Amino acid sequence: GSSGSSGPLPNPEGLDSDFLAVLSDYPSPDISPPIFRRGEKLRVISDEGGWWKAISLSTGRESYIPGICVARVSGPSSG
Repeated sequence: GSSGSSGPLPNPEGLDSDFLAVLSDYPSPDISPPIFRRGEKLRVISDEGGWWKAISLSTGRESYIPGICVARVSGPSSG
């Protein structure tokens, strides 16, 4: 039972990160299981040319998907 200790949050609590909304679940159900279902929001972890790394704020799965498969989110509407 790891004891450890609770410290400060990782979030930059100042600079917002780039989010990418899954335009279409990927990969396809014919090649592999989709790590980020459509409509799912993901946080931009790293940018590598046309392909970047992101993680789902719902499941917390780290995977690499093509920007085309996702959409650069700007912000909410109802608040």
